[PDB]
Amino acid sequence: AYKVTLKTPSGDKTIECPADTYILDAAEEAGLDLPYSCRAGACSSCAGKVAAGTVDQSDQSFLDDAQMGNGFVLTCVAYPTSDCTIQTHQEEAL
Ligand code: FES
Repeated sequence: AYKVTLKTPSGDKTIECPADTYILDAAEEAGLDLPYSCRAGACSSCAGKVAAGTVDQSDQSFLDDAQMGNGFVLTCVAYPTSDCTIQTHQEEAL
């Protein structure tokens, strides 16, 4: 699996996520407690910010082009495509 380093307000936690699993789902399977609501890619509750590595969030609808270009990600609909580092709890930085 890809190693996903979640940089959270309570420290960095690196977890495993296969290519076919959403970031948010892997984090909750690993025991993290990340923000979410709709789980459909249509809000900002689950927003993270990619510091390194790549994700595929092609089904997302809520972020604009500039936000995605700055690394923002909806973790509920994002698959990893490499080992990656994602700051969590980023909704208020949008
Ligand atoms: S929880 Fe709404 S987009 Fe992820």
